[PDB]
Amino acid sequence: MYKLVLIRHGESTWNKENRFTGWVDVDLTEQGNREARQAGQLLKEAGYTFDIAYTSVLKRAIRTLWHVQDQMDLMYVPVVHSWRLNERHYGALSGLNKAETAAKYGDEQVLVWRRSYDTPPPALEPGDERAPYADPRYAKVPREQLPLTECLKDTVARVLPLWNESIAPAVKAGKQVLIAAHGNSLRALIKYLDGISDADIVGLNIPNGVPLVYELDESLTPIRHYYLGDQEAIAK
Repeated sequence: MYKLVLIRHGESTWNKENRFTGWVDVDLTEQGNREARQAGQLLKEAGYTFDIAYTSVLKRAIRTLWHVQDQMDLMYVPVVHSWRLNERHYGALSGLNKAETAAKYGDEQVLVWRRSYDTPPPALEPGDERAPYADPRYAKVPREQLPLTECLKDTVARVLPLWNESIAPAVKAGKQVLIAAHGNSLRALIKYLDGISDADIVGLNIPNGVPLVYELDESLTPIRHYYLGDQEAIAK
């Protein structure tokens, strides 16, 4: 049996401001900081440890990991930062207020932008300042693999190679893995691990700052999964 722990980052500045974020590298709020710190304290209190962590190149996730490492006294473990765990790319929606966007385009339209498994939001223009081509985080990613927008299907396709090439081998090698990432990149892993349908996966919401534990068998198939902490509070 193996355990894999996942954690979604806590509140970001743009979560606070109700702005679509995607690949924009916004930071945590004080609240997001404390949620990270509390996840760490939960893991520590439950006696979890980790040999390695995986995170995105986005500091809201990485800072969340840092807080967890700090609270667990695991600041020395190897950390793999991969663009592959990035939040779903929100295209030209990135930075827009979500309430305002709905007002403008209607709930229906925005539903498709938010939830359509296979149809992405409107893309950035290539020359947009938000585009990823000049960003040192992505200097080594082939230009054609860099998104100007993504649907969850794209996000799944981009996440899974990191699982197959690096995380799965880690887990099989006996390493206790923490993955600190984002709502959609975690949704993508969960979709894969639990065989969730294209149809059902857009329904799964993952709470911020709550460790999500997967027990995996020898074939890396889930036996079960659970959140750590206050079940009643979580459920609410």
